[PDB]
Amino acid sequence: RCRHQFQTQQRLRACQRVIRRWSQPPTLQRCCRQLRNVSPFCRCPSLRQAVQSAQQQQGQVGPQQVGHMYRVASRIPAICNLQPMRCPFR
Repeated sequence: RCRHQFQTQQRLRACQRVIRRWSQPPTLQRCCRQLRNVSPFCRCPSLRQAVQSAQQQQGQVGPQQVGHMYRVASRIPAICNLQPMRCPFR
């Protein structure tokens, strides 16, 4: 259950911070360690939850900005050399 892994690896708190960072230990290194601890099958699902979760920490976020948060997140597996490297977030 990807949901469990997300919660277990600190709801990818560091990736939340990276996703906020770019949508308007070093943080990225922590992100990639939290995400590595999630199973490959569950990384994109968990990044989805990180994006949702990062929305809470900041003001109301418009749908353009939210899409940008998803865009950032989708680049994180590849940045970290983590399979599956990309997330479509369909």
